[PDB]
Amino acid sequence: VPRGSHMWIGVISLFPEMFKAITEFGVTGRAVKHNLLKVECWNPRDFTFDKHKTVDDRPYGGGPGMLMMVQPLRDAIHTAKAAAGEGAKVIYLSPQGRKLDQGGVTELAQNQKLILVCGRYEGIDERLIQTEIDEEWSIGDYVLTGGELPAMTLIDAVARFIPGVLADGLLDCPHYTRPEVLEGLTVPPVLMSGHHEEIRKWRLKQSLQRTWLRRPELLEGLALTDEQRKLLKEAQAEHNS
Amino acid sequence: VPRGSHMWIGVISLFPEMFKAITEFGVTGRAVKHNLLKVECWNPRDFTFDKHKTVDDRPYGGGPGMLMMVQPLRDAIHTAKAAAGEGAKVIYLSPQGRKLDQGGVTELAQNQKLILVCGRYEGIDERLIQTEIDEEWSIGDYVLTGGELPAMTLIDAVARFIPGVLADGLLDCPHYTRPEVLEGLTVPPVLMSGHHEEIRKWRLKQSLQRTWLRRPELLEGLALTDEQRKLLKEAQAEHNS
Ligand SMILES: Nc1ncnc2c1ncn2[C@@H]1O[C@H](CO)[C@@H](O)[C@H]1O
Ligand SMILES: Nc1ncnc2c1ncn2[C@@H]1O[C@H](CO)[C@@H](O)[C@H]1O
Repeated sequence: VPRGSHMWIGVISLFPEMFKAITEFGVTGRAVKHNLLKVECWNPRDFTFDKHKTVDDRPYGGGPGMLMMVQPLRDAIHTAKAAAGEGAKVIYLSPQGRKLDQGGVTELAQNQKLILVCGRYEGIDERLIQTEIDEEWSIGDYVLTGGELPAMTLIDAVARFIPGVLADGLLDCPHYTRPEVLEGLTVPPVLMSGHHEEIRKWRLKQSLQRTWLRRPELLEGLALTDEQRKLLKEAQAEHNS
Repeated sequence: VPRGSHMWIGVISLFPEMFKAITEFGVTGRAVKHNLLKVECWNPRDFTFDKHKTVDDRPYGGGPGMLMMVQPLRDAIHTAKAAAGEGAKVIYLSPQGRKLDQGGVTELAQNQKLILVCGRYEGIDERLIQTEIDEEWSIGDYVLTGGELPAMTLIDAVARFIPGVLADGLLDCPHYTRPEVLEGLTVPPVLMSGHHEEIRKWRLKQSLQRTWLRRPELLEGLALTDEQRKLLKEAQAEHNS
């Protein structure tokens, strides 16, 4: 199985078993079994030395909640970097990071090795971010209970760009399958015509219309081709009239 | 255990076992064990009648990829709705949906029952979205291999708003814990002062500064209090000088 552009992802997490969600199911799972993608985990808890294996600590300045204990976390990260070798970008998932989007995903997919730091509690010591982290990334403007889901969201997204694992700046067009009529709703005839060029145009027009109606801001960031400007103008006219 | 505002989430997915990621670990896992949150899954595969339990189908109009087979998917959804009863908002996760953000999460947390439809392959028939789905939500402007992660991201986010499970429009302030000095980096003295009012102000100022430097757009959507306008002006002056 062509492993040309395989990708290696190191993960620091208090709950390594969560990653089975992507390593044991669907396309990512097959990607892993086929060695196109490799996810390796290290758990801070294994780096503790106290009897109760404490992985959290109190924050200076008081306040609700806890933080990840520095020592065990720091040791796990160092161990991960040693295993990844040179040329491994370390990422910390958090809401204060760069907001992930398609463009950001493709950039991340350029890396052959990545180490993802998943925090729990209120996060991690600001100083570790300065001394151990290369970049902070957020999957969205919302707060989660841990960095695992965000980490898995990032892995899943980049995995699609790995050759062998498997829009145009616009939203997807509507998709249809059997049956021809579903609760009175029929499949658009053009899709049944077999006319590939018309089908291409119809789908592109739908994407433009749909993007225009639901996410107009996305259109400003685009430099439309003459064909796209025409199809868009058409959809808007049909929508107005 | 006060189950006052418990929440019920129905899930339609070809990979129910993925949800263990949130039902068996951390705060969401404890929330589930304590009955504050209940996640119930239905798998389309169980609703197939052919020998090979086929859950995908070809899209009309040709094109790469497949779609979820309508019949098994439709049947699972109907079964889920019957179990949820009246007053259950059905959500389909997809990039064409409303982009999730803190505000959207709080709105979703108002619901006592939710049914999340997770697609695989290229998604689901456009017509099912019109006849079975109430709202489409996206966790971000990036494409994933399935709706499970997005579904779990949504559940995790709303779960935090359920009383008993556990920012200000601004990014979080930096957090610190032991030790006082880490690789030459010392904890900001104010945090060690014990002066709660100064600590409050210092954190608020950091959030304003941090939000201003990393995500200035987030500030335009805010109507700052006099205190916040003062602290922000201060941070910008200190940053300039
Ligand atoms: N939207 C998000 N994107 C990335 N990481 C997040 C997000 N929300 C919370 N986290 C991380 O989960 C942990 C607990 O909040 C912290 O490490 C925090 O940075
Ligand atoms: N960013 C996203 N948010 C929500 N659902 C998504 C996202 N990306 C892909 N999906 C869903 O995963 C499945 C395969 O793309 C489809 O149901 C699709 O809508």
